[PDB]
Amino acid sequence: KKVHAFVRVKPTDDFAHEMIRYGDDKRSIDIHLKKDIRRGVVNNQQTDWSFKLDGVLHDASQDLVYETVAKDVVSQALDGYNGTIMCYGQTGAGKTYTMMGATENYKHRGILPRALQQVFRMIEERPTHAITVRVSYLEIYNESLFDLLSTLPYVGPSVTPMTIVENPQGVFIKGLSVHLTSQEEDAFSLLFEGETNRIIASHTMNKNSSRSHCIFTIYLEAHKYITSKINLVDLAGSEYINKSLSFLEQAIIALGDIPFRQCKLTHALKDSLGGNCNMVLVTNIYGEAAQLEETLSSLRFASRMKLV
Amino acid sequence: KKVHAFVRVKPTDDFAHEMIRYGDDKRSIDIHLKKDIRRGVVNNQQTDWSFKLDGVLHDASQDLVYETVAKDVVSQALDGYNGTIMCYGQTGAGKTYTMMGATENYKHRGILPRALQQVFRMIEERPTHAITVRVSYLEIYNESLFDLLSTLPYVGPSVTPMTIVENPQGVFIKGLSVHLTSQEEDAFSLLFEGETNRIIASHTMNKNSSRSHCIFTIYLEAHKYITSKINLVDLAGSEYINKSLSFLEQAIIALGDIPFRQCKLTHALKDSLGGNCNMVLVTNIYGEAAQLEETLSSLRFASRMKLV
Amino acid sequence: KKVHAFVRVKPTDDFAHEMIRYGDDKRSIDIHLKKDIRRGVVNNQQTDWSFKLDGVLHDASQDLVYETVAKDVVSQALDGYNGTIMCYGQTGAGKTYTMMGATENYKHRGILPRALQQVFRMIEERPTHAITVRVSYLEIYNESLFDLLSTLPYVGPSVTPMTIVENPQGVFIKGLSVHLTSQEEDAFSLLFEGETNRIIASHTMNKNSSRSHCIFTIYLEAHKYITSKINLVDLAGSEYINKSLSFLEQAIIALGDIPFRQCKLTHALKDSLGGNCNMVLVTNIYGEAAQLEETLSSLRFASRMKLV
Ligand SMILES: Nc1ncnc2c1ncn2[C@@H]1O[C@H](COP(=O)(O)OP(=O)(O)O)[C@@H](O)[C@H]1O
Ligand SMILES: Nc1ncnc2c1ncn2[C@@H]1O[C@H](COP(=O)(O)OP(=O)(O)O)[C@@H](O)[C@H]1O
Ligand SMILES: Nc1ncnc2c1ncn2[C@@H]1O[C@H](COP(=O)(O)OP(=O)(O)O)[C@@H](O)[C@H]1O
Ligand SMILES: [Cl-]
Ligand SMILES: [Cl-]
Ligand SMILES: [Cl-]
Ligand SMILES: [Mg+2]
Ligand SMILES: [Mg+2]
Ligand SMILES: [Mg+2]
Repeated sequence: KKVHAFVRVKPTDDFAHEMIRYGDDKRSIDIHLKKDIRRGVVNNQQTDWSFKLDGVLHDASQDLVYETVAKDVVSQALDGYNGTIMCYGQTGAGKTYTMMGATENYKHRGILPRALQQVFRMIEERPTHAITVRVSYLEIYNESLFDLLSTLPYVGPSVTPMTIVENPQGVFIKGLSVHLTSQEEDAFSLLFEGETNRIIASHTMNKNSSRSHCIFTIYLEAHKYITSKINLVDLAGSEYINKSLSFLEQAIIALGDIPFRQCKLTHALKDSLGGNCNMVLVTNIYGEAAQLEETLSSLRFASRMKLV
Repeated sequence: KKVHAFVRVKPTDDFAHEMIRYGDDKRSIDIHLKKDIRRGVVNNQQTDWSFKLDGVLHDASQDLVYETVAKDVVSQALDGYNGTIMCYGQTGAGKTYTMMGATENYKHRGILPRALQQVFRMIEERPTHAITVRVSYLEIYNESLFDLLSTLPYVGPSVTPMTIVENPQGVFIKGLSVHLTSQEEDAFSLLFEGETNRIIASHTMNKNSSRSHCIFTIYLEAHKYITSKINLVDLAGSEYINKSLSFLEQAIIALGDIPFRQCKLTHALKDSLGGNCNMVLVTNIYGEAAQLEETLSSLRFASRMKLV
Repeated sequence: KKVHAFVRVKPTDDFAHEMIRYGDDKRSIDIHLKKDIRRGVVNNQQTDWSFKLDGVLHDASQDLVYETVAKDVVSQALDGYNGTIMCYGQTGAGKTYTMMGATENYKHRGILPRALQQVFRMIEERPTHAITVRVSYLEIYNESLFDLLSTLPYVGPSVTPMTIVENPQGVFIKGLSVHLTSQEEDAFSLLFEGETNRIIASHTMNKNSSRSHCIFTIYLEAHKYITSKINLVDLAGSEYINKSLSFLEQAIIALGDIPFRQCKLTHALKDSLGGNCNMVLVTNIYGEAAQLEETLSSLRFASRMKLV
């Protein structure tokens, strides 16, 4: 099966025990909101919701998230199948921790570095194959495209103009620099550089990072001549404040039941949505009562993926 | 003299002894087709043709081809004279073997690697000159331009748009990457990379390589301030199936007796045709009877160069 | 104070003692032309002029010029303030010697190499700051833009098209290559490369270098997140032969009392003129009588800066 939707709950000392309930199947989650105090509201409002997804992860290690959501998609990529892993959820819920993780201790590193590590590990198990790895790192902010690995990465589209294009092989970004990474250390160094660059560019350009989408792309070529891309995506916060998410959610509604070019995000991800791609959605949610309404919104989104 | 036309015959256990005859002068070749069996045809059809070119090479070593067709043109380049060496002929006749040669034993390497070797050797004989070498590698396929040394060389013009341009110094390719090669090993590595890339791109883009033109360019700068280019060209098979050859043949007809921009090939080679260039044509022909008609077509083309 | 104007007199065995007089204040210079021999002219013509600038340097060492005109502006740059140092004056007066200096002995090196040296020295005094240095090198000639560090730097705008652009951060040059310099040796090597390239490009493109403007840009990023540029400018000779200077002089007249886009120079330097920049003008003048008229023209220009 090509599309998966998971939920990762953020750990908390103050878990909403009464309001958040995990199914025995480890795939279900039920939300029980507190009844409204207003007499007109309390007897007209739905307070209970049930959701069945591909997996629900709470108090899950980084190692376990990777094994569960990511490992297979990265495996299929060396065989020529495009894979996208996307983190979605409100600001603070755990998207960047899930995708990047701790930048200063191995055990707590996230999906993206483990993906790079797995690619190069896998290349060792295929000694008769000439496997070549390339990377790019793109930020989308307010309908503008930024190259996190460009030669002057703290200045905008005026200097480094980029345009999403399409060909028989998929969707690429004209102007977005593509870097050959011979070994995992080359790929790790570039991930570090682009992350440093992202931070500098947010300060330099007065961007709110909660509103940006970041897409790290691994381009694979192995020769049987095969090519693929793995897209590792940290989305803008879903609390819609960030318009482009609405086109992404609209797209996913359409696929379940599309103007891809209407939005940079949906255009960049066209090949990840319509058909020829292993899509994994990781839905980051708070475990606390005060965020339950945004949590339900995220879970309703997560729940659209089974119909795609 | 600025224009030379040679013929190289491909070696064969089944040579067409009755039908292919080499002149004593080592410059002539005569073709004697078999008479048609049809009564209306046999007494109205020309079966004998004679051709005089600058040299006819049969059962010739790689070392001898280089010394004969290429060596002088590469010499003149360090002195500031542009040089083009072009292989022409039907698919299977020996264009790629003549231009690239054996990629896995020194003795049988072709023109292109020997040219790179000669350039850097010559730089050693000129110790008071600061000589700088740069390279590019371009494939032309079906009126599209591809950079064999680009950062993502298995995707097309959509990502890496290129445009042939002209200035007081000649014709160049905007968007085509140009690589400084400090030593012969840097140039050899890039030739290897672009060749690997060509193969991957043919599989990835479903190109038939018999239909593509490939142009390796050596840009020389030596300081008396001098610049030159050496263009080493492996043309599309001449069996016209490949349209662009017809504009090249038309061009050469015109020069002997021009809309350069009508065709990418003729535009890219504008400076190699009209005037200020040492042009060497190497015409690759089969030695076998079954290919004699295409052989004659190639020799008629080869024979247009003496009038240029 | 943001704008400074200095004068550097070129040393001479034949100094114009009667006609050139230095004020005690080391900031003033007076010019006394020789009376015209024509009866109608001599009693209607001004022969005496006085000028007060920020400093007048005669028989000044390279070390002293740097300390006086440049040192502070380079200091302010690490703190986030943009700085431009510009050499102006007639061909032969000392612009290139002041800005580049002797390329073959340390003591006599000019402003530009000392600036690069000071930047990297200063980075050592700031061990808790991550400071990143980038460079570009641009020649402006006859309204065309050239990249002195491009991949084929002896061919023009046809291959390497560049466009001056503007954003909330200032004015940059789309298409102009930007090079990360990790250490002073990387920056020194690129300065050497671009200078070699400039010379080759002047011969190759038949440029008169007295008519070109050259702008070496140091891009600084330090993290408090700060960015700046230092622009080190060697202008075209002011003997106007070179049109673009007239728009620069017009601009400076306007600021003292603007169509920046009318001229590549003024557009490239927009951020150096209107407001947010530490501008230092170094006015190179001959010490000899035969050049006194061009000297006065330069000093009248130098004198416009105090009103900016
Ligand atoms: N599973 C988790 N375990 C421990 N800490 C987490 C986890 N998920 C998120 N956090 C922490 O919560 C904070 C917010 O997480 P982050 O990934 O930055 O949210 P988002 O990217 O969705 O805005 C971070 O300081 C991070 O350390
Ligand atoms: N002079 C030669 N000596 C030995 N083998 C040759 C020679 N010319 C061509 N060949 C062989 O013939 C085949 C076709 O040659 P190739 O150069 O690929 O043709 P083209 O490029 O014109 O299609 C190759 O396998 C090559 O090894
Ligand atoms: N202060 C100085 N001390 C010694 N020589 C100088 C000085 N200024 C200029 N020169 C010399 O004068 C010549 C012209 O100077 P240059 O800097 O090339 O002029 P410009 O760049 O203004 O045309 C050079 O040969 C240079 O060595
Ligand atoms: Cl963990
Ligand atoms: Cl041989
Ligand atoms: Cl000095
Ligand atoms: Mg985040
Ligand atoms: Mg071939
Ligand atoms: Mg000069």
